[PDB]
Amino acid sequence: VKGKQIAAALMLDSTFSILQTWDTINLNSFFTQFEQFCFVLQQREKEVKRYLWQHLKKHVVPLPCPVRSKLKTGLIVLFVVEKIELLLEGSLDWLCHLLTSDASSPDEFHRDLSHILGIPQSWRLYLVNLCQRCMDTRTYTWLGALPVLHCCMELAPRHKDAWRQPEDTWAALEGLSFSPFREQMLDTSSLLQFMREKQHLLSIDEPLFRSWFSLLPLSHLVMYMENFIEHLGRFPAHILDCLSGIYYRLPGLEQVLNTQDVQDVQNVQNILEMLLRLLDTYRDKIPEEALSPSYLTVCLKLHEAICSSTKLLKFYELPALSAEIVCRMIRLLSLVDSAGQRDETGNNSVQTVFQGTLAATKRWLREVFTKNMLTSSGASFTYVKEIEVWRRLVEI
Repeated sequence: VKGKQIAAALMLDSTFSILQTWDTINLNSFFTQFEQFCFVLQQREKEVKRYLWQHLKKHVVPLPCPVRSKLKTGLIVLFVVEKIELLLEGSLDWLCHLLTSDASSPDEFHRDLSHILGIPQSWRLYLVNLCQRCMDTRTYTWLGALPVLHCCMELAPRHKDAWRQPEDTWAALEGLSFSPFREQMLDTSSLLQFMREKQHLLSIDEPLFRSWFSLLPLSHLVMYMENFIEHLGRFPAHILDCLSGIYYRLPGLEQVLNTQDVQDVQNVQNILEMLLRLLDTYRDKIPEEALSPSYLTVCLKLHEAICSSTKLLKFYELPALSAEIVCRMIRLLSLVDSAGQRDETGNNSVQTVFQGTLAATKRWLREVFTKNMLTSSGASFTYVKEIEVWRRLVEI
């Protein structure tokens, strides 16, 4: 037993000594020797776990050697752990930091790995397993490990009809158990600050911001959108997807909109106001090809969901803000439907969306205004806010 363990340690030392390079033939040979390794041991586990973690602590402490690319030592370690099915159960922070790529250029981002394509292994399974462990450890380091997931996940775009597809295939988190972990960990300021110094990581991975918006800090989603407002400025195509995320929050909105609490409703209110600001201020720099006759349905559904739970009169600002948001993207999609890209998909998915918006607004108005506007005397208005609500609604 002990002799076998020392032999294993020697083999690990030899692999560490030779994986020094990774160009063309300095990884696959040791991969097919790890295959033999796994083939040997297949013919009181706490001590075994301690010894393997000692091995990891001894072969990763040189990089807290020409092995400098952390994003390859991470893959080697995770393959060793998850292929011999001897799970590492210690500081996931070290390994996750190893997968945290510091790439700053797209070509540099590619060549930083440049070899995950040459290895046709099931890296996706182990990546999903480490994400599951990131649930179970109540940590947030996987954010820096999100790009490497996008390195191995299917690097495929959308069909531009994003509102049809589910959230899992939208956020590039398919298979992984999505959003069971953030329940009652309201101390999300730690992970927010963890993002706050990773605008460099945001500038290298396009779907990374979309995924970060796809996580579920319901009450904390309001500050995130303006935190990296400069990231929105440099990349004026991720604001649209923001609404997509809010679309995927449509049920939860009803939940909070079924509470009618002043602060809980105010969260949705300033969320809508700030989304309006990031839409109107960034109108010119929106890519034309990013626009499609599919976000109009997103706004229609969001507006109809908003004007189906605000069963009061004091919350007349939410339907008005939803109408303003939908109006902003109808006027934005006008520059695509009419100017340049003349199509039959305009005009009609646009008349339908306008009709739906107006019908939802009038239905809300009927559902709030139950009594007459004159209170049996003809002097005062029964609703103190009625004229103000009318003035707000007709001037969108």
